[PDB]
Amino acid sequence: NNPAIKRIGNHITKSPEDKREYRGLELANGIKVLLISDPTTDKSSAALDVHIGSLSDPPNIAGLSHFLQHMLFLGTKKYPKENEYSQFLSEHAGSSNAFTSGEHTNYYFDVSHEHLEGALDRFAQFFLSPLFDESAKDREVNAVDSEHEKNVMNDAWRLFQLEKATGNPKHPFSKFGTGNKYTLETRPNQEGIDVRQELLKFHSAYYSSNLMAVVVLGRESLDDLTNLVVKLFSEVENKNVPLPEFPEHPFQEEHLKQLYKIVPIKDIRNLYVTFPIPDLQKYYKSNPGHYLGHLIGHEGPGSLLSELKSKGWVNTLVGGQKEGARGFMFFIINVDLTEEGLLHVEDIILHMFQYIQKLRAEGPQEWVFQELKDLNAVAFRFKDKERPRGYTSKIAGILHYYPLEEVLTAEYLLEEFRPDLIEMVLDKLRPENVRVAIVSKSFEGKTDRTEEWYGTQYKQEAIPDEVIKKWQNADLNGKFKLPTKNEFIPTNFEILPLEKEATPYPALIKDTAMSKLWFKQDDKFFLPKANLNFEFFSPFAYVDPLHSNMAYLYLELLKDSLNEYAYAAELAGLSYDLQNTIYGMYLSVKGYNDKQPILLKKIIEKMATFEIDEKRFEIIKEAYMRSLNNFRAEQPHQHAMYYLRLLMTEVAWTKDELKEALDDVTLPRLKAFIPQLLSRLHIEALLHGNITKQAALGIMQMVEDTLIEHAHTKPLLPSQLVRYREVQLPDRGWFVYQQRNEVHNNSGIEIYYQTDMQSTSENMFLELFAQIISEPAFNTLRTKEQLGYIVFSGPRRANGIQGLRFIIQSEKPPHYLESRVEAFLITMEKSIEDMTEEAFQKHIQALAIRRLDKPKKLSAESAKYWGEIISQQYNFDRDNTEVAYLKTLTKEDIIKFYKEMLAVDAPRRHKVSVHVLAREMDSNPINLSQAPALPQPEVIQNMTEFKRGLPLFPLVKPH
Amino acid sequence: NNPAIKRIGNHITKSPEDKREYRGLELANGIKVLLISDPTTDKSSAALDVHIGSLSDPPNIAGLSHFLQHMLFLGTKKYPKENEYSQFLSEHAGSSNAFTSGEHTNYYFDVSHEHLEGALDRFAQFFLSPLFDESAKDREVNAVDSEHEKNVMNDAWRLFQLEKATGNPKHPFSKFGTGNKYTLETRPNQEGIDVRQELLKFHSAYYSSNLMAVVVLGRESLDDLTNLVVKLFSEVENKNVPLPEFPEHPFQEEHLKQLYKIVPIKDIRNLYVTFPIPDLQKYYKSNPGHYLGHLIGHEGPGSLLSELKSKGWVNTLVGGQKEGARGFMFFIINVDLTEEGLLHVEDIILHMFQYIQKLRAEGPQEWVFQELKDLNAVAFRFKDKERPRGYTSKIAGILHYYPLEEVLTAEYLLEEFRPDLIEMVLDKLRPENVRVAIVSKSFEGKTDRTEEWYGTQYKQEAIPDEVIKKWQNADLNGKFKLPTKNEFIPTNFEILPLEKEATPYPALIKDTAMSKLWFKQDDKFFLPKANLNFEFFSPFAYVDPLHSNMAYLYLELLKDSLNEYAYAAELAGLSYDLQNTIYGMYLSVKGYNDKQPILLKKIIEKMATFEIDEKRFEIIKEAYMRSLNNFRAEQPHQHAMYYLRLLMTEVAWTKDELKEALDDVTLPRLKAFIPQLLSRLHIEALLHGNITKQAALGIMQMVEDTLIEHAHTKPLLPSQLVRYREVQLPDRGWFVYQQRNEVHNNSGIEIYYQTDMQSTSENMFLELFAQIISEPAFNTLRTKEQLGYIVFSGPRRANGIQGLRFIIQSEKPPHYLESRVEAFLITMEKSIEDMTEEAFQKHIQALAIRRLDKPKKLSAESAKYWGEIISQQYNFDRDNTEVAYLKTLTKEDIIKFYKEMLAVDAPRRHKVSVHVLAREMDSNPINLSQAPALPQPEVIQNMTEFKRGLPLFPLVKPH
Ligand SMILES: Cc1cccc(-c2ccc([C@@H]3[C@@H](CO)N4CCCCN(S(=O)(=O)c5nccn5C)C[C@@H]34)cc2)c1C
Ligand SMILES: Cc1cccc(-c2ccc([C@@H]3[C@@H](CO)N4CCCCN(S(=O)(=O)c5nccn5C)C[C@@H]34)cc2)c1C
Repeated sequence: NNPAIKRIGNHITKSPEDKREYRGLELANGIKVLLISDPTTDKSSAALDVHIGSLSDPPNIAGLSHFLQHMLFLGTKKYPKENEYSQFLSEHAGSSNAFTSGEHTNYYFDVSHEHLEGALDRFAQFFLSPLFDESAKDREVNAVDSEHEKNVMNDAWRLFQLEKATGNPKHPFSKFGTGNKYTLETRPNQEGIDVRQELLKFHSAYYSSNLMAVVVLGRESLDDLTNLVVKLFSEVENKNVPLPEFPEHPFQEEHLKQLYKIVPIKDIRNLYVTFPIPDLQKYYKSNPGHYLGHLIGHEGPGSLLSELKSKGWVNTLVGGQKEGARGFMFFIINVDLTEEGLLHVEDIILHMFQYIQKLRAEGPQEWVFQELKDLNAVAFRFKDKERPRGYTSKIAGILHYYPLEEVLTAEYLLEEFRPDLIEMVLDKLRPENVRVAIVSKSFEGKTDRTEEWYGTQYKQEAIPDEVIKKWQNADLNGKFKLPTKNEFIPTNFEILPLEKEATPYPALIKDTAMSKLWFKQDDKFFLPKANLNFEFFSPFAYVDPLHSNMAYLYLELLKDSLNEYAYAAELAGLSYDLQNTIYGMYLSVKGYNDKQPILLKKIIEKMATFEIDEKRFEIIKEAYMRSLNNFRAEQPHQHAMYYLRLLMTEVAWTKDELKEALDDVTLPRLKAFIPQLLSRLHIEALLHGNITKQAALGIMQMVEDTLIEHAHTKPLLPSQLVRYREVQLPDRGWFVYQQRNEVHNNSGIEIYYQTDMQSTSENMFLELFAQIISEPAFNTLRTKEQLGYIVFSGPRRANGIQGLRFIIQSEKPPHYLESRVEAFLITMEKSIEDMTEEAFQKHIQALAIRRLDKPKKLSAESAKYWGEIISQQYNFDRDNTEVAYLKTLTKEDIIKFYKEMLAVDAPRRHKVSVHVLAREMDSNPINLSQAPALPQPEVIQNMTEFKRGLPLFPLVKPH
Repeated sequence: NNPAIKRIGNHITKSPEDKREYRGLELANGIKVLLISDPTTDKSSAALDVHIGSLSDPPNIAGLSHFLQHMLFLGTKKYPKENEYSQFLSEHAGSSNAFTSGEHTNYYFDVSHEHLEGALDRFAQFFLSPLFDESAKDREVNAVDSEHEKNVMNDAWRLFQLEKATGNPKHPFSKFGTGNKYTLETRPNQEGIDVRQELLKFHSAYYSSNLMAVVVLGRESLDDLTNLVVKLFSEVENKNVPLPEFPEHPFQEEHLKQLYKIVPIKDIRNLYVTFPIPDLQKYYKSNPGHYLGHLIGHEGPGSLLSELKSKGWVNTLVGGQKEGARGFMFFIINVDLTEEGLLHVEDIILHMFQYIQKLRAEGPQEWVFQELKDLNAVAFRFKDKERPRGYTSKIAGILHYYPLEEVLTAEYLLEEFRPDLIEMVLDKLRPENVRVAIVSKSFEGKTDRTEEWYGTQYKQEAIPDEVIKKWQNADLNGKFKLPTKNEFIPTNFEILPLEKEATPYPALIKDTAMSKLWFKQDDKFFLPKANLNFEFFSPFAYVDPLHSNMAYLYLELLKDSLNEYAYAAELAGLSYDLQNTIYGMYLSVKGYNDKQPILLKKIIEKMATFEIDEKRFEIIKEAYMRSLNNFRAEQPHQHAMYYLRLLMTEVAWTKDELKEALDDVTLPRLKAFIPQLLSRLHIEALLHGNITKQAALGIMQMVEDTLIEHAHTKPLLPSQLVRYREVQLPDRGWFVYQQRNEVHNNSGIEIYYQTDMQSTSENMFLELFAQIISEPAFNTLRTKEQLGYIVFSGPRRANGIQGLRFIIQSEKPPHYLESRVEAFLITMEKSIEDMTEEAFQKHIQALAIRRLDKPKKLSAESAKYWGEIISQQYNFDRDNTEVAYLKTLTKEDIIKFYKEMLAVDAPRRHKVSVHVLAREMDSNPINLSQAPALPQPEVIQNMTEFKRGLPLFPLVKPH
């Protein structure tokens, strides 16, 4: 009855708690489409996936597909303005991005629900008539080269591409994917290639409709959505491109029984064991790869990790199948290495095969599969409502692998118990099929090979046959028992009835000298889940560097102890987060409310009654010091962000200060620290979810009663609950802090324009101005000036203060970017004066939409409340209140704000800049916009003297 | 603060290339004010708009609002001299006028920038205490009666007023607006009404301050202007008149599905299709009327016109929204009709609804709106600087509809794309809502109705139900495709830097036997625009009537061929004008310089490689013959000018001479004409704008190279470049040429006093004398003696000669008008001898101001240079040279000039008169001034014998 629709899918099985409406289609051109109607969503979204990726790149232009991704945004035949896509979405509360794997290219966006069509039309044109403007091609390649440069000194990227290079060099697996300036301009222009043809030749050849999948999520009806999708996409051309598949495995015989010794950039000690396996993707109903990954990577009692941990060799273990293109997969076992573990790699790998041998002798266990089936079934029934942008993007990728009807469930539910497949995969996990990778700084200078793309230093050795035989004849270790029935599986999913005296916002149901309990029973989602957030205040968690380290070590030791017990809970959708802060400790417990109080008690009991294993202490204390040193290898812009945090906070310890005081942390002092830390506390907590007021009060008092009994905890005085303040910069001032990054050869910079204390007025002034420049700053500093890959502009909130911040990571010196971002600021002044009165109210409505986006899941709503709480501001109706004021603003109110607080010659300009110089960058001192003349900056020489000479801002009045 | 200012507008968004400064005000009495400060302007200006017009006229005094317009100029209480307003502006390089629509009355003036205050004071008095002197009222009604009489025999006015009468007769839309002697004197004096009371009753009632808008433009600062404006206008009285609005549409049910067959005065064939629609004025941000008007009235490939054109039915199509008062609008589609098109009106209108149905099935196209929004955005950024008199009047009108800040942009920029509104208007365009009007002489005698005001003959028919159903069931025509992306949108707006060897005046950078290229790089405006003027000389373009006709047909056919191609360019701010002259062809290309060489090449290529469509040839050749016959229905004063042009030019072909020889133009002869016309040419060209010297040489060489390749063009001999001379009249001579106008019952006359060849001395003598008599000639012959509505006096320049000319259109016989202008000339003889030495030097400053007015936009500056070029005079510094001499003139030097060249008994009087008698005027032979005695005139019997018996003036020496 319609010629543009090949077929229509039947009922799409969804979670019975899912209110949304779904319809499956296959267009005439073979485009698999899923339509999602959610009349509640404040933002609509859509995404398209092409079953092509890096592996189909031409041999001579590595990275073309990932480059073509960048180039689809920069102009279409119908919408040729270079940034009409970015500009349209920014003005309509939208965002967008895209990624490129080996077999997929995935484009997605979201936007205000009233402009889905306007966005979709502009978005759809990507696959019909893209410009590939020569002017934009020569510019955007720098964004790709900067993107790669960031990754060049990253240990995870260097290993990623190392595995590719280490296998069969003829296999597309070895292809370089990211692409850089060499492979995309220098060498092609060196081989005479016109890249714009190779972009059009590729786009026209592979971007066929038969290899595309589309997901559209909007308020519109399912029928309205169907006509919209058919209207815009039925004109995509079908080329009947055969789906590429790679049956030959990238790792052949000569690539097996090999050992690699790799020099890392950070200070880490890791061991990777890999086995090639066939494409298990088609067995999704039985999922044998995850059955084995569950048992191998198990962290519970009697597990493989437990013994490697007990022997003081490893600390973490990760196992399971690793994805590869159609026709080949891998099986990885990842362990970090202690100092001793590095010397016993032979035994570690043996212990691995001893556990595998155990799994072979016991055979497939139906009860395990039944457990995994039941757990997934629950997780899917009570699946949290996904964000539209992430939801549409994920489904668009999996429409290629599963029938229309199962698309929602295919990745969750299990059906077939296939013990034959388990034994089949378990037989490929053998020493004659193994590949071993060791990463340790100890191989410095002992390497003889280099990886051409990232520079990785490594050495390749064949695994001695003598060692293989030891692994093959793997005796059974009596320390490896199969896991037992998970006792944390939830059984009570009953949604408690909504109390009469219930509230819409969290209520303060307890305000004692020791506790302060915020409570709200969930009235929006009705899932058997709850979030339990606790802030423990103790002035002894950050009083000096020595105590900060012990605060960290105290918890890292505590969590290490509970891992065996708690791992079962984690599997049962019941997790806990525990870590130190600058004000004390933070404990979060989210998941199914059934077994929740049982886990929380075991945590608080273990807190107050903790006994330290000396062997574990010395191992974590070491790993912690490497984690501090390894900060020198972070991105230059993260250095800038780190340093600025140090400069503007009243009290704050540098990594160097902590690292020095860490040697003085003897176990005696740590054993004495804990009881000192727990002796006086104040507890501010948020209990939010499927639980009643009375149960919530019981939770809080249980944490109190446990601490009082076993730690003899007393309350704090209200005068002790002092929050740290932010430094008050002087009017017309400009400070510059200069440091270097010894690792990365990129430069970084953060620029902080300090406004004033947070307030309903000063908040919206900033948030609106940052909305108007959000997009143009990206188009000017990256798309045009191509300063780098990382260009961020937005508000900075901290310690009750705020301001505008720019963050750039580039190849240029920072003092250049200073002028360029300063020159851009004057570009905005005009752009505002010329901005129409209507285009202005557009931005206001854009900010108001993003500010009033309703939280989709319980976890997200809790954050809003938890943010108002830790901030001591307690403004739970901030969104309605602040949006109301925002709409009353005029274009003139913004101009006076810029002229008064921000402009280069403003009277109240508060500017502080952080310059992070590239590794080899010498000590710093046309068709572009004019940069203003800048005053002489005051150069911070010492951070402590800097703060002593400046006032401190007050603290925000609460409520 | 200030109490006389209700509020002050913030930054008024302006074009970012606009140097002027703007401030918005709302006075206490509700007068919306815009202040324009332009310290560059040579002329200051101001204008006031009243939101009242013809529609608010009393039912018994049709035209009162348009009558009150004429009456405010004739005296004020503070300035009671009847012409103190007209006189003041004339003595200070000023001008003024005003018009009256259905909802507005708009007064405006300009004046020397040093006298804005003096003029504004006199101007403001219009709305405070006007005289309405009874003596002037009885006189000015003739000025209104003559204005209507002019329009009585005009086809556009007769249709205008016909539609009004054809709708609801109770609706103010049906009101007579222009007013004549009947509605303002004869009928009122018969019903006892005192018109002078109704003028004050109306003025006092409707001329309220709350319905006024004021714009003042001057060199003064925005504050000084603000003080001036408030001083003079804050004393206007606020009556709180409610703004009239007309929600009832003039066309109700009984007025729809009607057809009208109308007899025109000219021989024309037109078809008007109208649909009543609601007042779309409020949806101005999205403007759905222009989206549909854009697509319907589109002339590109696949458009409605192309198929109606291809079927040989129409030649032009016009579409869009037609303005009506608040609460109702119209939608018109205007197509001319070929001979065959006249017989296929049913099918033509069907083809109309077939196209509309196409627009409904494809629905609104957002990419189209984005093209219009981006195109308008460009045009506004690079907006040419407007003349003060026109700018203030246009802005004064739109201050009533938009906020103070948006006034400048409201009518240019678009923002919201509202497909819901587009579907709303597209639904009002349906056959059951249509009104059809056919205009053709073929309905002569077959009409049964007459329009009471203009006498229009028409017949009213109901559209048969059978025809309506056919139109409704409009199949989709495969010949109607949506327009495609406009490829002429400019992308390179780069302002080229000013070359070192640049000049202030056009330089002659090429002087060959074939070309002579004048060049100037724009050094004043710096917009991405350029003007390309070309004069092609061929002696075969005017050798005889047959060749003159083929010159016209050649270009009119060529433009017809290019229209489909060039229409896109027109939209992209890139237009071209092409037409024949008495020396050859003239091709002009103005607009954005980016895509300019692409269009110029396609024109010159099409010139030399032109192939004639036989069907189009016969259609234009017919339409061209009607255009010649239809000249008999032009204004009598236009006949007088036409005849005088024939008498005084060496060679000149009459309409009758061409029209008879037009039958002999067979297509073969035209095909042979073109290559002969192109075989030998001389090209004199002016390239001026945003372009370099070498780019200019590149432009010319392409025009040359293209002509040589495809037309084998050879140069002309210098002796072939013969210009036409003007007849040398004998001293003390007087000739009279008498003809009739068969259409209009008014008489016309031009009087030419020939002085001598143009020269810096003889030029300024005339230009000054015409300045002194400029105003008094209007005040004496119209304001006092009320000879008619059209009374013009000024210099006449032609073929290197000059002289003084009077032009009057009256009801009186011409030979009477002859004496009156002679009687006025003696009035001036006295007025000069008695004129003060101060009043004399005032006129000198008046002429000097107007001569030295700097051009505001590029198009205007090119004209000044282009005039010097075609005139073979090449005096680019004429204004400074002539004004310098002008100041050295004395009152005595003028008197001797009059006694010698102009006076009735001067020794060198050279007088020639043209008498055009009204249709029914018999063959022509108090308190007023004494008319002098005139000699016996020599009566021109044949124009050729006239020229044969007289010498010919030389030609002006250049440089
Ligand atoms: C020379 C050689 C021999 C044998 C194996 C390897 C090898 C293979 C893959 C990796 C990937 C690389 C990014 O692709 N890394 C990031 C750090 C650890 C996280 N994970 S993961 O834990 O392995 C992993 N992801 C999915 C499942 N699981 C278990 C990815 C690992 C690293 C090293 C090499 C390089
Ligand atoms: C009895 C009857 C029924 C239906 C319609 C009409 C009717 C109404 C108005 C007109 C006017 C007439 C003089 O006012 N013309 C000028 C030539 C064609 C141009 N246009 S225009 O398209 O609106 C138009 N020019 C410029 C922009 N735009 C939108 C007006 C048309 C002509 C005919 C009548 C008289």
